[PDB]
Amino acid sequence: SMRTLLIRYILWRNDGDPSYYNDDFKKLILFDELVDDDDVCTLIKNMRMTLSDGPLLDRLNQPVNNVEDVKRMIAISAKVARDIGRRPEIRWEDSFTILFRMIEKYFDDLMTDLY
Amino acid sequence: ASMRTLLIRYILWRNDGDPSYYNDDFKKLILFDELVDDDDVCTLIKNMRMTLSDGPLLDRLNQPVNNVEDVKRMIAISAKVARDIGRRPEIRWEDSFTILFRMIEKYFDDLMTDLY
Repeated sequence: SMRTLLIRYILWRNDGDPSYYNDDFKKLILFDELVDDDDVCTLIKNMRMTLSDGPLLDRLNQPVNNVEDVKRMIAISAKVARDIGRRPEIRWEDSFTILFRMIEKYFDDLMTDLY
Repeated sequence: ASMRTLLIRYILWRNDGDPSYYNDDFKKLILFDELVDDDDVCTLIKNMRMTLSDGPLLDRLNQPVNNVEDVKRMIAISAKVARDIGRRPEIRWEDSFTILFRMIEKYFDDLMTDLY
């Protein structure tokens, strides 16, 4: 389940808790190269995020046409999740709804690329 | 501590049973399983009219959520339902967690008091 893997991965990028580290995350961390750290606060402002939002990727109005675009969206989710801080108000369910709507069609292409 | 992150991690682990995703943070949550009989679970699943692409749809159960003890039952139902529906990729966890957190978030403070 790419749903299960990606939820676990983003939540771990958010809290950085080493007791929730998993080897399954290693190939996902490599996608970080697709996003510059210095653009993160720009991506956050473009998604008009409040303190109670996770990544709201649909608000970037960037197309998802292929597996490379999925990797970028995962990378944006990871770095945003990283920089917004370990905060209880974050409505992760809304963030994952948006993410999976945008990328689920390419789950097949993603699993081929990972494995 | 985010009850959202703990509970997502906990239910996903009750769904796949993957021992590399076990965490000690789950021990106190496992004890809530006593609030739900294994024999009732298939009945709760049928009542929620769940398809293969549904996680727990707790709002369909017509059960009351008025205190922290009721939250513990809802978490326990989530766990045993997540357990019995199988490790299937089509499960729309985001919809399931939306319903769960809508139902229980107001009691997060009472929950964290009971856990700690």
